[PDB]
Amino acid sequence: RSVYFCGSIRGGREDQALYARIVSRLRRYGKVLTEHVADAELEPLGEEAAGGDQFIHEQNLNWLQQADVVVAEVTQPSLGVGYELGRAVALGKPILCLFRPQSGRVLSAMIRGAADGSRFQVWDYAEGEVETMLDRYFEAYL
Amino acid sequence: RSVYFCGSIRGGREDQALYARIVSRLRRYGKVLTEHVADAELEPLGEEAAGGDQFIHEQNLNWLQQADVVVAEVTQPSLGVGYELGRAVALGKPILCLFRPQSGRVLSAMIRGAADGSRFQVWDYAEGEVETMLDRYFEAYL
Ligand SMILES: O=P(O)(O)OC[C@H]1O[C@@H](n2cnc3c(-c4ccc5ccccc5c4)ncnc32)[C@H](O)[C@@H]1O
Ligand SMILES: O=P(O)(O)OC[C@H]1O[C@@H](n2cnc3c(-c4ccc5ccccc5c4)ncnc32)[C@H](O)[C@@H]1O
Repeated sequence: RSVYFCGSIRGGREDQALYARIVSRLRRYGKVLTEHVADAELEPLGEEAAGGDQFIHEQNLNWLQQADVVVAEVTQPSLGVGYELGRAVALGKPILCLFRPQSGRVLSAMIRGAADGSRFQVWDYAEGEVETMLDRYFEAYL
Repeated sequence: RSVYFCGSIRGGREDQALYARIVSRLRRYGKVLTEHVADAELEPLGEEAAGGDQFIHEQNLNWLQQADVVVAEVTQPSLGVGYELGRAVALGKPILCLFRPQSGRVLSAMIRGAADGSRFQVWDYAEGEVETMLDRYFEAYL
């Protein structure tokens, strides 16, 4: 029922439209707890949220614990995304990472190297394929 | 005795000289398990290590478990650094994050928000202060 979606925010918003596409597809497979990550309206570098980073942190950890599945778009380097994956691994959550090699980047060894091909999966994709990728995973997931 | 140092690699090498300064100072407080992170010679985007990301991942997790203290320079956004901090938090390691506001960046809410001011600390510093910062922490640490 519950999906935790991770994507870069203060690591930068370059991929925001992709996060929106990902979140949209995910809604047919479950409740997306993190949907705000995909919001085009959200741009930071303000410093707001009025509850502070502490509130953000605690609220997210609560959602991460509820999550049946964790999905991360790992193309844009982000401390927050890495942290969430680290916490998720320790919680024993099934995890799907999606990476775009077409970005010219090489994915982090700690992310790529964390993959077992089962409970932690990393999929390389081309931008137009992302729905199919999500479809494969979640159909298989049953 | 044992310090795990985290710094960006595939997130980018901009701060490499700082990592070297940090690692150098840390050696008087203990064995630095991760010292290679500070190496100027290390530049990636190759894709090497010949043992693969899996080997890198497992070797680092072994070191992280041995570590008495985790120190991270969090100024440059990195998935790997975030991941290491996430794993370290779950292992209950004391943690010191160092951040430079002079970089113009705003630090990740998940990192800043993870801080309790005791077992997880985040210190803002100016580049010339980093030795003093490390000194404060480790003297206090006894
Ligand atoms: O910011 P990053 O790139 O280090 O990490 C992004 C990841 O960490 C989580 N995260 C990071 N910043 C978040 C925020 C956030 C950040 C900055 C803000 C600034 C102004 C107003 C609201 C804000 C909310 N809200 C919710 N989750 C967040 C999030 O789930 C995402 O997956
Ligand atoms: O690469 P990032 O920025 O996502 O994460 C950097 C963090 O994650 C760890 N880490 C990341 N890449 C690492 C490597 C590594 C990466 C790429 C390489 C390429 C060619 C040859 C050797 C390599 C070694 N070795 C050891 N630790 C690494 C490291 O401890 C550091 O703190």
